[PDB]
Amino acid sequence: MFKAVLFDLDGVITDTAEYHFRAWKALAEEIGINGVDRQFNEQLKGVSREDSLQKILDLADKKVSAEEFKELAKRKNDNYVKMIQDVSPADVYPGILQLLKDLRSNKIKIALASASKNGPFLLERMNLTGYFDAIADPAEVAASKPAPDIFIAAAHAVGVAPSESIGLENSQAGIQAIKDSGALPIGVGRPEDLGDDIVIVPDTSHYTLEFLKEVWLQK
Ligand SMILES: O=P(O)(O)O[C@@H]1O[C@H](CO)[C@@H](O)[C@H](O)[C@H]1O
Ligand code: NA
Repeated sequence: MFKAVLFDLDGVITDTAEYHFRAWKALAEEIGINGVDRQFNEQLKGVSREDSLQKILDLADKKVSAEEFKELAKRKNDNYVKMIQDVSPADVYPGILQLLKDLRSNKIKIALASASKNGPFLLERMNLTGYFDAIADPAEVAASKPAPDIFIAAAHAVGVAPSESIGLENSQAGIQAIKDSGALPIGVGRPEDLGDDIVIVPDTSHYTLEFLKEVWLQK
């Protein structure tokens, strides 16, 4: 049986990927870059703040100073942080609270493997901190998603091998990170976005302990 579940946050625990998209699109349009639509935004899911900004600046082969890069990342983060102040337990996605309670009852470890520095604040907003055995700090890894380091760190933080873990993701970069860690990925979203080669569910209500156990058995 698996011994840990390694959760991404945005698009898995709650709909904060929507707010990252809206904030990055507003920033891009302020500097004259119009290509951040929903399709392009699939490349901005899962990756660090700095890698997200650089992908946007690439779109128009745009060159800003080092000082302006720092200011733009800060502007977008300050906006996003204002948008999430009213997030509450009512915003936890269907099935997720029940899954956390069932994993804990069965002595299965729970860890966060998010590249977002806003992860701890959001788990507090949703009254979920007490369910998590560890939060992997994204600033402590040498290489961010799609590198596997953050999933390896999350498993190690709860005393379990990546090969004895499941990872839950809504991002292209994060599915690749799980694959290269040795853990088993289960995605949530559209196969048109995330691929036809791994197990994908259409919404989070499908993330039951009973479904996870069957996927493990059949891997
Ligand atoms: O700005 P933080 O909240 O630190 O990082 C965020 O991380 C998200 C999840 O990978 C990503 O989709 C965002 O573009 C990025 O700004
Ligand atoms: Na709270």
